[PDB]
Amino acid sequence: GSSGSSGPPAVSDIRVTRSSPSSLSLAWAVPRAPSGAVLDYEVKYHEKGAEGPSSVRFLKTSENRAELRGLKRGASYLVQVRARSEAGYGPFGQEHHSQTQLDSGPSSG
Repeated sequence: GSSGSSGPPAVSDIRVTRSSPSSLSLAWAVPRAPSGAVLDYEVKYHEKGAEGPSSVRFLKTSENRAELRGLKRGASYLVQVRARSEAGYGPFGQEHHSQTQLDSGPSSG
């Protein structure tokens, strides 16, 4: 184990509901912090083929859910949700990939 943690545990079980072509709502499961409790969260989403600090966007939310807007439907997007605690900014949870599918009537079988 690492002596002296920086923040909360890397957000996990990140489910995405209410999908959309020009928007993507994200929601994680209130993770257990090694101290006190979580405060806010950050969502970093940047196309899967760009460079530069500006290219990537940032979203500050005080909840465990966010609603992204204006996005390139279909184009893969690497989103990362991190939690912030009294200690400090925690490590970005395990990479998260959306579906942003384009189908209408999916066959289950």
